[PDB]
Amino acid sequence: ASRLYTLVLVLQPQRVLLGMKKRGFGAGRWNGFGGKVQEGETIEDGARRELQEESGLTVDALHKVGQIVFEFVGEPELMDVHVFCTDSIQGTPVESDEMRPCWFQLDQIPFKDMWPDDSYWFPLLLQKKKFHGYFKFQGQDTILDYTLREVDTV
Ligand SMILES: CSc1nc2ncnc(N)c2[nH]1
Repeated sequence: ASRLYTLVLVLQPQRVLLGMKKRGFGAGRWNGFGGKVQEGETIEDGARRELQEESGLTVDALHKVGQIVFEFVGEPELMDVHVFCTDSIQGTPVESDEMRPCWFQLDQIPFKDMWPDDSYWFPLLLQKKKFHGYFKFQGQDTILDYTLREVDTV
């Protein structure tokens, strides 16, 4: 009972693109781009598709940087999230129905208005380390348990 999702971070040398989620799950937080993988597409295709849909951007290349499993108390399906990052964007980001994009300098990442797991694994992403994580949440605000480690192969 796991379900595949994607998370894409646009990471340039001095800044990162995040999206203010307007509707639904994680609304009011600055999020990476992504969502559910569909039937008939690879995990990487799903990542490119969601990034395009949410921000208008396409990219030259995506790099797999991590995998995180989320469990929510009361929810039968685990979320199995494949995390990608990219520097090679094509186009300029624009607002979608779902998300309002905005750049943040790496020393002004708005951690207090992000999912609380981001405080744990973002540093690993910023150091170009590959990682495996697990987070158990109670609702959207409380982490009950977690594990996190560096890997060679994502
Ligand atoms: C579902 S738990 C979760 N953590 C996240 N961090 C950053 N961006 C997201 N969309 C995230 N979702």
